[PDB]
Formats: sequence, C-alpha cells, structure tokens
Amino acid sequence: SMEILQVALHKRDSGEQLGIKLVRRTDEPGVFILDLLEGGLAAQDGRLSSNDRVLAINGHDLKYGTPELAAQIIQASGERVNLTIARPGKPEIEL
Repeated sequence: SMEILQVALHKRDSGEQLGIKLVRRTDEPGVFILDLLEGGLAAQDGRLSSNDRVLAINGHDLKYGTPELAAQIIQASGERVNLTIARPGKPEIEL
C-alpha cells in the first residue's frame, strides 16, 4: 500500500533552500527523498520523510523526472512550494 500526501513549504526569500536531499535510483523510476537537512524548512515542517517519492511539485509532473529537473523547478518557484508525495510500505513490521 501507499499513502499519497501533499506538503506545502513557504520560501522566505527566492534563494532559500528547502533542505531536502533528492536522489535517483537505477532500479526504478522517479525522484526520491533521501534525507532532510538539519534546521531546514522541510525539517521544520515535519511531514516529509526519507524514502518518500516526489510525484509532482507545483503541478509539474515528476513521476519520471530527475533530481536536476526538480532543482530547476524549485529554484524558479514562487514563495509557495507544494510537493505531492507517495509514501510506500508498512511503518512497523515484526520479523
């Protein structure tokens, strides 16, 4: 199963980073959150997590995107950055 979420962050100035480390994988398409940077907007917001897949940013499709494409979109954004997320899998497993 997967959860689909939407997270809105607000840039204080046009050059502020979001505080996210985005990666590609060789074995599946998409752009994924690896980790959030300390003290950054995303961390402060508290909703995004490692292994989230970024499906879209501000209505721009990222399903088959790249980290560079995400960077272009974010760097050119307005103040509000809305991310649509897919979060797969079980949060707890007994094994």
